[PDB]
Amino acid sequence: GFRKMAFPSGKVEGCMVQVTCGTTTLNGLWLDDVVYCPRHVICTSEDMLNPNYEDLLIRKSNHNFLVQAGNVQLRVIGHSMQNCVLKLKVDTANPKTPKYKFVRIQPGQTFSVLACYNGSPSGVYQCAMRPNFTIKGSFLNGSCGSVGFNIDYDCVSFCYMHHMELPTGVHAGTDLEGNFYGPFVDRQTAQAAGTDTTITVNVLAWLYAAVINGDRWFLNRFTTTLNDFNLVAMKYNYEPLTQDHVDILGPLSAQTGIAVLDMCASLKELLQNGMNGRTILGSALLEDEFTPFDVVRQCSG
Amino acid sequence: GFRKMAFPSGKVEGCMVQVTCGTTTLNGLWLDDVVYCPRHVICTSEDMLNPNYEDLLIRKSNHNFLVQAGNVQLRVIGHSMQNCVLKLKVDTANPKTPKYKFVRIQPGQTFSVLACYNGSPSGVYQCAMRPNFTIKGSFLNGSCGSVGFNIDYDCVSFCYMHHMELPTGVHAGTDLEGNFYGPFVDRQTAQAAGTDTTITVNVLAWLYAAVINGDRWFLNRFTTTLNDFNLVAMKYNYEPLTQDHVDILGPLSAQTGIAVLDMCASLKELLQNGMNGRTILGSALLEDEFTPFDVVRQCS
Ligand SMILES: *[C@@H](O)[C@H](C[C@@H]1CCNC1=O)NC(=O)[C@H](CC(C)C)NC(=O)OCC(C)(C)Oc1cccc(F)c1
Repeated sequence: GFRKMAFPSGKVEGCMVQVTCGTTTLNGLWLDDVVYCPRHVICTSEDMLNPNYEDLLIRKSNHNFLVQAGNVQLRVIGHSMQNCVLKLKVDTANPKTPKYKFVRIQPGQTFSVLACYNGSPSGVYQCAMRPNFTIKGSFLNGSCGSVGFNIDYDCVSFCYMHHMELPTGVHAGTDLEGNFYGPFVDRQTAQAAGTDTTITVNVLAWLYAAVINGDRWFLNRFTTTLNDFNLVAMKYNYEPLTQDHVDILGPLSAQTGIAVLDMCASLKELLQNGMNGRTILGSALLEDEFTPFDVVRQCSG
Repeated sequence: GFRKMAFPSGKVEGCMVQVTCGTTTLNGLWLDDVVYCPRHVICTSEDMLNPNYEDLLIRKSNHNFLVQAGNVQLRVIGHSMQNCVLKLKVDTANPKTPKYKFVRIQPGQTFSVLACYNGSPSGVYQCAMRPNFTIKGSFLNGSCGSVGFNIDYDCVSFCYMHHMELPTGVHAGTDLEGNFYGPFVDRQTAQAAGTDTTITVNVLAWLYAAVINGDRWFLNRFTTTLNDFNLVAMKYNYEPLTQDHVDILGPLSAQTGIAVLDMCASLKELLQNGMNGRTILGSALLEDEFTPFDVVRQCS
């Protein structure tokens, strides 16, 4: 009884618009009198090979941007490039603008993606920022400008805008100031994300979710120290566990009466021994896209 | 590159309200001037062992029902029971009422769940109605009255409202007329869902999703017959495959140039041989909560 869960998307649906420029169309994020979208909307197909964005944007004028909010065209009255995102000022402020902010997330953190096409939402799902600054998403052509987000209190925290796919099938994009996550560039060339690693603190969170849900075959008598556990995790390309990670997991430990280091001994066993064909929360693998926060939010409402 | 994906939840968020009767509080669904919620909101803790709902409801009047859409208190002017759901007529039509219908989904079909607590949405995810009429959700106390739904065009089809958990951890509830999916009753007694079965057509659809996403290690040079494949499906508690299933899968067979019966052969072998430790779309198991429809809509 523990699912991958996304935040309600309603506050965000009313921010999505359609942005066209030439024959390239993608999604924009309409907040106040500004629409944010990926700058590569100004590229033809030839340009994407090795674009000079400054030069390409000079040749553009306000009226080359067809922005549609539903059955309504909005008039573009300005434009700037901020790193890899375009900001088209518009003559209408979005009445559906929520309380919001822009954040740059840390690797290991999760967020919800509102996948859109032609400015219309099709679906929402939960993602993690991988340690190598990619996300394993579900993105097709036209999905660029779709945004990732958290909701905390009344406040929408925008943290991602989608730009590209990499040869491994994973995805890359920017924060809402246009700075990529990771070493990527918005040009059409094969690019390497580097070795991904497993988010150890999230796997321990998911094991606590498993215990909280009456699924505890993997517990043992033993224990370990942070040092000895990291000796093992390195071998399997797990992020090393800090003490801050132990204190993050404190509340989950409190709810289960299982000390973090005791749980680490259980994970050490699972990595060295494998699942043996058993399952954990209906999964035949170890799951690393739940933060401790996500587990608390779900397991206590 | 293929994820479980829920519909956008905005049209439904604006329908969720808080229903209180006594000390019991759960969620209701506000459409036009009617709030729908589970009838066990009128139960105390004692009553839940074996309630006489007709008798329990007599003792209630309109003013025993507190309804709040956010901070807005709605005044209840009428109450009726329809099967296992209460309808509270209220003095205000919901300005955010979407285009909606009520439908009763078939097993093997999927829908999105807007999990709510105290009339406020906390999250959304995708579910399937299992063959044994249960769903594998994430519901805690206070989650009753949360609804499951599909969106086609601008039209919200409401198909589920949540009522209870079974001892196995799976979940049971009603359509929006209050008729349970499955043999269940809204009383706090042990209740059996019976042997679950695997939604064969959905597994085939997911294997097609896999091939569309560059993952074909499981394909083979063998083939098989409908009748031959089903002999093996019985063994493993799989719904049998009809030719309707074959035709529903027609669009996916096209897109990949793999014939359904060839895929049935690859599936037969996975059932017989196992996954040999490998994976398909990042799962070490066979997934059966994607309809052919879901796979199409995602991959195109
Ligand atoms: C909605 O508010 C809750 C949700 C329930 C609580 C835990 N997880 C859930 O999904 N529903 C209930 O409290 C019902 C109300 C009755 C009038 C049906 N009770 C309930 O779900 O009890 C669950 C347990 C304790 C397992 O008992 C039952 C109840 C019904 C059938 C069973 F097989 C077992």
